[PDB]
Amino acid sequence: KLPPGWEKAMSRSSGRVYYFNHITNASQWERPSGEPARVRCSHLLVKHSQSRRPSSWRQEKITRTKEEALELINGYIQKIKSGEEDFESLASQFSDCSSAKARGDLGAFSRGQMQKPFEDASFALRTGEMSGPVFTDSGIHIILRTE
Ligand SMILES: OCc1ccc2nsnc2c1
Ligand SMILES: OCc1ccc2nsnc2c1
Repeated sequence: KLPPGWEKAMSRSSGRVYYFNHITNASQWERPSGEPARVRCSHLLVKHSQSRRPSSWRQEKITRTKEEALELINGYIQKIKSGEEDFESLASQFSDCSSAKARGDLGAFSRGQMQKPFEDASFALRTGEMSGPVFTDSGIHIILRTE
């Protein structure tokens, strides 16, 4: 009926239906449109105190909580979806991954090289699509599939 991992849902404030993808954690109002060896993604990582390495080029000692980290991710997603800010601009300034220097880009990759929730989401995104918050041992990700 619907593409991989999508379900119908109802907005709690509106009452109108919307669509949600439990693999990528994306949500939209529109019924989603319509697998390759490799995909190409960029991402924005917000680490927290339980990240595998609680440190980054932005902070020698990352001390925020997972909940605080999720709030930061949600903020960026709002600004990206509203158009006030571009994904590349926010990655470049705020991602705790060193890939921030490259506007968040990671290159292309196959299944089995990335952490699994990141890989599942990356491969479930269509080209040009953004994910919701995705959780890994590194922290909370916003993923943009570019190829
Ligand atoms: O940390 C992994 C990673 C991957 C791609 C990059 N481009 S620039 N810095 C990078 C870092
Ligand atoms: O996965 C580690 C990694 C991968 C690609 C890179 N380009 S430049 N720095 C990098 C680091």
